Amino acid sequence: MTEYKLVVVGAGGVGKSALTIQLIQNHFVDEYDPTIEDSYRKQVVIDGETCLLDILDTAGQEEYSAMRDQYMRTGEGFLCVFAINNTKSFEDIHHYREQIKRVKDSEDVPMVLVGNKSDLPSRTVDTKQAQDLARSYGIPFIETSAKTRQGVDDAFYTLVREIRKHK
Ligand SMILES: Nc1nc2c(ncn2[C@@H]2O[C@H](COP(=O)(O)OP(=O)(O)O)[C@@H](O)[C@H]2O)c(=O)[nH]1
Ligand SMILES: *S(=O)(=O)c1cccc(S(=O)(=O)Nc2cccnn2)c1
Ligand SMILES: [Mg+2]
Repeated sequence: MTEYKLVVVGAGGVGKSALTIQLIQNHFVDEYDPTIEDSYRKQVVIDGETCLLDILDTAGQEEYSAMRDQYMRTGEGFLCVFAINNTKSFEDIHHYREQIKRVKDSEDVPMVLVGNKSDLPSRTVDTKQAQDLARSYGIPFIETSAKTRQGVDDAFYTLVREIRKHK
């Protein structure tokens, strides 16, 4: 079975841990220490093939650490996550893409833009705004809720399929 190295990046609070745990463990977690960086593992079937997902869930104080840097260099695709109710997190997306672009030294990096917390009504970022950003980056945009599981499989599996095609 093929193995895929996925990295989840984005501002503190957007739901990187909730998304990852929802994928891996099938639970919504609403109190997960924001300072914990961890790797997660799950065997999944994608398009009929058993896959092994290894997923790095990132914490803010690790951003410029050497060990992060090793994960980023070996990571094969990246979820860039913001929260649709937090404009600052959407403003931040360029920063995280720019860091990926630098470490990968590539314009050809599998990536998905993720608008999380789509179950919350107090929206501040339009889908059109995110789809325009995603278009400018050459990447897909996927709406997710780690709470309801909307789009969670789609976001991670879409990233895998990009990696698969890339390889
Ligand atoms: N309503 C809602 N809350 C979420 C969602 N994802 C994360 N959260 C909440 O937002 C807060 C931050 O989540 P967390 O996963 O720690 O964000 P991280 O800092 O990016 O890991 C937590 O209180 C979560 O319960 C979501 O899809 N919907
Ligand atoms: S870490 O402890 O070095 C670690 C833990 C689990 C898996 C892996 S890896 O799959 O070898 N690399 C990797 C890169 C990016 C995202 N996830 N895993 C390393
Ligand atoms: Mg977290």
